[PDB]
Amino acid sequence: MLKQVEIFTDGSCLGNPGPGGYGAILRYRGREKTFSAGYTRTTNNRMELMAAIVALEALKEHCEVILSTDSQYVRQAITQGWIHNWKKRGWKTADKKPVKNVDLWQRLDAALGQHQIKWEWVKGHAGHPENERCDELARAAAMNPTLEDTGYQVEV
Repeated sequence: MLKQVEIFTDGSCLGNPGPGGYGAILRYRGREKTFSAGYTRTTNNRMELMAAIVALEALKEHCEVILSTDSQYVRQAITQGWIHNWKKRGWKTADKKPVKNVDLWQRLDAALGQHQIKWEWVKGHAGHPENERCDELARAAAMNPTLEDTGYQVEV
């Protein structure tokens, strides 16, 4: 009832780097909206991040969110406060080089600022139906890609 919009996300690739896809589920006022897209060439990390972003950027109202994901990459960054680090030094590293996937981190941070979120880190699909499903969606879009991941940069 007095319920938080619920978001579940998953992203992956067939070969890293290679065609990749995402799957996200948004669950609010009795309704549930899924999203999924395939990318001709990207990385796992990128897809993991992109599912969270697309999901959140879809909320048109200040929500209270519970975001469940098995992503090691987002867990790493959140739990370790990397976004707060980066932000303070203008999104650059030691090197004075732009942070990796800065395009996506900016996007996420921008979404973090509007909502109240609670991260739920999941391990394995057992007892986690919606994550399993996001997985299927992701692997499915990854096969019939239709988008370019413009932010995807060879170099490193």
